[PDB]
Amino acid sequence: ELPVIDAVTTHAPEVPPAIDRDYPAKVRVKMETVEKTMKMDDGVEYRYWTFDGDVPGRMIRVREGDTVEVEFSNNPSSTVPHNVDFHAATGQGGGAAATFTAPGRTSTFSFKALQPGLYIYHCAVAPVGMHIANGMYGLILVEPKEGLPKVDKEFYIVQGDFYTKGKKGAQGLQPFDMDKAVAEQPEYVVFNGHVGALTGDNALKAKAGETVRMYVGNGGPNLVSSFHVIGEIFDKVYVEGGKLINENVQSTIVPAGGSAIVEFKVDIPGNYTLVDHSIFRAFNKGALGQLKVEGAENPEIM
Amino acid sequence: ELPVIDAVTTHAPEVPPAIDRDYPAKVRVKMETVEKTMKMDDGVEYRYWTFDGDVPGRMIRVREGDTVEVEFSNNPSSTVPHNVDFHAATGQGGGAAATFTAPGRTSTFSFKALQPGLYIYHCAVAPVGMHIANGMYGLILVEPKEGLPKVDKEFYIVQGDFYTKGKKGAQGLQPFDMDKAVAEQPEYVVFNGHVGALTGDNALKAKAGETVRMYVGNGGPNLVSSFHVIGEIFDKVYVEGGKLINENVQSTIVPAGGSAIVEFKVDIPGNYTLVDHSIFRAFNKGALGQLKVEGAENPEIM
Amino acid sequence: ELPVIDAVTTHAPEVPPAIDRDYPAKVRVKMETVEKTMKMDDGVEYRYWTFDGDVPGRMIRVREGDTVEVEFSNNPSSTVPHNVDFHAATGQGGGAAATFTAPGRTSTFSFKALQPGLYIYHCAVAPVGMHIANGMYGLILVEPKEGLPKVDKEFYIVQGDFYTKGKKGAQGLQPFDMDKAVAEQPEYVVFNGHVGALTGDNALKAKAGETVRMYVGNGGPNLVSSFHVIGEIFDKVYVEGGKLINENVQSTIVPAGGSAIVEFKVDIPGNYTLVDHSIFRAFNKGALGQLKVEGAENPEIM
Ligand SMILES: [Cu+2]
Ligand SMILES: [Cu+2]
Ligand SMILES: [Cu+2]
Ligand SMILES: [Cu+2]
Ligand SMILES: [Cu+2]
Ligand SMILES: [Cu+2]
Repeated sequence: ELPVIDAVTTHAPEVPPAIDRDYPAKVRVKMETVEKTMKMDDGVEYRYWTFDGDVPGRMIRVREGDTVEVEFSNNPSSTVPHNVDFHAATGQGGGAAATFTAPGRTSTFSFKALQPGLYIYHCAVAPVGMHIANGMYGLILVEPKEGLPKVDKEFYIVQGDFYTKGKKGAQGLQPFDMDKAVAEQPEYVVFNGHVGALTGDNALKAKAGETVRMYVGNGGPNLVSSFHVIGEIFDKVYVEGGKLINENVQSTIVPAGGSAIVEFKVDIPGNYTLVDHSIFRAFNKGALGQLKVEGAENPEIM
Repeated sequence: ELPVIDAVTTHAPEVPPAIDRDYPAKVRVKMETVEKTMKMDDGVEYRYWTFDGDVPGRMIRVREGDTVEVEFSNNPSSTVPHNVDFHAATGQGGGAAATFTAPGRTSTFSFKALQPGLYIYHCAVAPVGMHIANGMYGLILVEPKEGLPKVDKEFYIVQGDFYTKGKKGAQGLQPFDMDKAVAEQPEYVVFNGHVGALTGDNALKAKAGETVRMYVGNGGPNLVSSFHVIGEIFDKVYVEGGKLINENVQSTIVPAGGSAIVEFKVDIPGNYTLVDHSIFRAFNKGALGQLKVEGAENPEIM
Repeated sequence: ELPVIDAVTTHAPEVPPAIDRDYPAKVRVKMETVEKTMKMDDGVEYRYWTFDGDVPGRMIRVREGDTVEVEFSNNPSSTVPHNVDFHAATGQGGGAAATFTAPGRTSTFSFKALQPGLYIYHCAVAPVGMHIANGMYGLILVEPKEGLPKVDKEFYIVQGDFYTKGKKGAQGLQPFDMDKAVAEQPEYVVFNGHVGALTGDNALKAKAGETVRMYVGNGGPNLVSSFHVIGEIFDKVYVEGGKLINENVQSTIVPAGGSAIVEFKVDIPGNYTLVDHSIFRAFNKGALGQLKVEGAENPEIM
């Protein structure tokens, strides 16, 4: 009946420890859905619907072949039901039916992680687009039996497009705007739920010489990302999050509800900024993050 | 001088029989273009321009090296000329020049299927975007000499974006809207020409344990699909319809005027819904289909 | 120390000579940024911001391991600063910081081309989107140590979306429109800076039987291209400009700020038109180019 393991799920930029076991296990994951008002941008508030308090949800890391047992709780203060659809799960709605949880209630269910990959998980309660648009999406990494190559640093990044009634910058609590959502005209396109979530004081950090791996998800609802890191090149790209590996790519497409894994070695100090290369989203809508690399200067490289 | 064979072209969800011959042949295909009003959605009618009566056109299945002889007929009642551009054909407009057919006339021409792959074919009469937008696109599968691996079930799925004058839901006969087409703002995004074409009573059917292959095309005119099947994972993906094969992909990009071949084994009963994961298209514009899988329950999977 | 070779850069359709050396070198490149008014379309003028007088900039061709020394000059008549971010360069802004050049000034800096590939380079002065949108982008091809396979013809093609205040066709000098840029609603989508740049008398030329390679870039700012050549099929596609090679692809995605290398043999005479298969961009917004192939007819093909 498999060894029991309490999963270590991480809040985002952080990734759980690499899997140091070579046998299947039942991994217990606890998830709670809570609705809360937070800052989208300076002076701009939004009513986010979250998985564990923020956007994206906590990253789950398991091994191919594991049984994932989820204890799904919908906070008592929630105003609507919530559930979870794991793209990593095979079967009815990816777990949506089994995890339909009204406020103040807890659901439990398990699924076997049959295939390795970087999968998006999100709420699938009607209206599906609204539950996703309000921030209910995260990533679950299903490692191959053999595991992934060691890397110096790992980051959890999820892009998403938000639809605000007021336009970008309008002060105050901004409601979700269904019409802009349907027309695919977001006001904010950000990494990890807020403008600046991965910038300024919250910038990611690495040291010169380190090999960096970024687990990049795209919660959508609607946009497709042309992911790029200014100042660097992708040594490796797990195309669309699958087994296929591309090399020397400057910018990759991350499908809606899809992902990608990028790896690059940062050999020289400086500030590298992650962006959706559909450029105006980055410099006008918030799809901008920073990777600060400390260390010492090599004039030969630049 | 090559044996002559009358091809079997199927209406959509269905795929023609796998090629059971290991020698080149001249495959005779008969195509007719007919304009007709049909139901886009409940109470919503649209004037479709079709290849053989519906959207998409009939799927053609040939073998690499075959000579495809097309007898192209434009129905007497058509109001405009029609032709066909096969992405599988090498040469002037992919056959567009040779197949320019006025109403009540018949054209004939042949081309050699030089390269294996899943190719889109569509009308290319000016204005090209309008002819495509009204539904004139289908898929031609060109099998490799050695043929494709046996599979239990095969489905013909083609996504397309439609531009209606009224907004989604507006009752009555809705005219094509050029302005929305140019701005890439469709009202309907559907699989196989109509909302629900592959859902409800028209849902695709398979049995638990069967390996399923879906020939997925994207007629456009403008959108790019983040194809995904809720509840399942792609075991194999012929990237962009070519020779390259990816594995364990949750969601793939299907280029405009492009395709993809996805294969997955359905091991547990239930309802799986195909969607464009640019989510609002699926739950708000119609890009939603269903694969009903009967059989017996495996709790170990979920 | 390394040898010093002056680089041979080319204006677009043309590609520099293949690298005929098997040792590292310091390649001197001279670039000048000049702002000038040119014809976007018949009767339509636009104030382009360019790298060396046109869009795209001159193509640079170097070898993996080379040190690229850039003498960057901002023409005295320019009204704003300009710099360059090479996606091929590893380090601070891809050279943006070191190349920030006010009008009438010259900057110099060097970087080591560590990785092979087809890279986009563009201006990164605030506001970044505007500098890119006005035409400041080009390609730098970094050949692998071993070099790329010989081909009969090579073409330099870069797609880009332009945001005009007036709508497509509006006569006169059309100003950049920030609002359309942010909403990702371009008026013109073209290959090589202007409508018709690669068509009519400016059509690309090849002879029947020749193997053709196209270095395709996508300067954006915002669109993603579903690159396709009507009448032909891609024998090889360097996926997203990386090492990975796909085959028998009808249409590939070229990411914003990304690229692709496509190779195909043109075996039969005729006119082949390159397009963004998000069709309305091609036939309504200008994303249309032509490849005129000379030679002699083969009815066995079509
Ligand atoms: Cu929810
Ligand atoms: Cu860039
Ligand atoms: Cu999903
Ligand atoms: Cu037509
Ligand atoms: Cu086409
Ligand atoms: Cu500039």
